[PDB]
Amino acid sequence: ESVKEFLAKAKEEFLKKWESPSQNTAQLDHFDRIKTLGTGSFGRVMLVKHKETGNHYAMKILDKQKVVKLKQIEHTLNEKRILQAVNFPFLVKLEFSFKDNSNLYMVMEYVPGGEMFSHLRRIGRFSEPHARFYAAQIVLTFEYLHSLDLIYRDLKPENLLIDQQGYIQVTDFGFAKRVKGRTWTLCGTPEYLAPEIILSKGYNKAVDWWALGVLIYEMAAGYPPFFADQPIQIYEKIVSGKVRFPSHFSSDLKDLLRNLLQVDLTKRFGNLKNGVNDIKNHKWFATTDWIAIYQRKVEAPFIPKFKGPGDTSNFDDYEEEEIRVSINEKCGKEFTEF
Ligand SMILES: NC[C@@H](C(=O)N/N=C/c1ccc(O)c(Br)c1)c1cccc(Cl)c1
Repeated sequence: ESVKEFLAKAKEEFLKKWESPSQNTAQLDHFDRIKTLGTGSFGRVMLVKHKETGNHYAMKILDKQKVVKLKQIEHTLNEKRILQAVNFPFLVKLEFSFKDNSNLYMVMEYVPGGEMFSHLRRIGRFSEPHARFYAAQIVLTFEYLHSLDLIYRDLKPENLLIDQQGYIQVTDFGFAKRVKGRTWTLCGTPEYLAPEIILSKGYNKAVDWWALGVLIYEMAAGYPPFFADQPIQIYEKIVSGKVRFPSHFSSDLKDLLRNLLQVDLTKRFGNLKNGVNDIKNHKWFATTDWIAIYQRKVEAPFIPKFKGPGDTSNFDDYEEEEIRVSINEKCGKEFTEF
């Protein structure tokens, strides 16, 4: 009943913000530009510093014209509307949002520890306890999101930041969507796509549980279970129902992975009558204190090294390009609700 009441309150609070989203809560000239932290085909993520408080933030800047051209309008509206409405210990917080003549802006908490992707590639692979610590946080985060009728749709190491306590902060909600029932958009990242996405089916939250299987495999092995030069070759492996496990994987890990990487979505853990409890009660998680993880009381396997809230040493170097704001409004109608 404790979990039920928790999720009931979580949904109440989410829906109130969902129905009345915040808008226009800062402006660009409140911030100093520090560094480019990431890029995409229609925007960039910057480290910025607020000029009055001195606080650092990560500012995602999306070019409205490129969002229109790449048919990402709905996805960008989803992203901001969801982010401003959610609240969970392992989700990055949206602090401000605004738009101008050219761009959309989401100003988020800055996590100086960097992406799990970098740490995993540096270390090689995580031990099972280390992978399990991160996996437990994703399980709880998906329990939360799915209870709000939200599908995340982009789980992968690049989207998981490691905070000062060594815990996960999920970011990059660009494909997240509120869905009752099924949805159809082809989106995600190839190595992490469930078979039903590849096969152009109507799909549901089970795709997130498939992606968790991919993530756990990748964390524990050091490479993803389905890999190839061309996406088509990846997709053939995904739909085949065949995966090879390293000998060092425990029996419990292999068993959990066969049930998450279940090609038949009607038999996949997380999508059965017992829902998330088939995962939480699996033997691989027998040592996990779910409440202690939620309360951030478990000592983390790994604390990223950084010097302070402005340190960027865990992020990569990108060309520093101008961020121009047109003298004239672009695509105003399309982004009215942002
Ligand atoms: N990796 C690529 C990704 C990215 O860099 N996201 N970073 C988010 C972030 C949030 C909060 C933070 O505290 C930190 Br630090 C980083 C991306 C880049 C450009 C456009 C788009 Cl749509 C997505």
